[PDB]
Amino acid sequence: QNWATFQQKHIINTPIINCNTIMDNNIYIVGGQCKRVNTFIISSATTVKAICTGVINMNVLSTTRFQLNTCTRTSITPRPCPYSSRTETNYICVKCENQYPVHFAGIGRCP
Repeated sequence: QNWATFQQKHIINTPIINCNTIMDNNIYIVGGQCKRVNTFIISSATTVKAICTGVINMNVLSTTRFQLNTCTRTSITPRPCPYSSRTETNYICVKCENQYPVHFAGIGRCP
């Protein structure tokens, strides 16, 4: 991956109720129709860069709360995929390469 394209990876800081117009790009689609969970994170990419600071390859997890903005593919009002936006505490597991979060490990619970 890269720091610029990853800038979108964790920092899709869009305070609007339109998760499609913000993710309108070939970098946000799977092999079917739309993604089941377009989880975005609302926070400065550098604060996330501090929690992933350790070595040139590791696994860390934001235990405090990096406030996430998740648009989950639910149902009703298909356009064609309906999304329910909900913001809350972000306890997630990030991965660090080159010391910057180059990959997302997934949810908070990590090994």
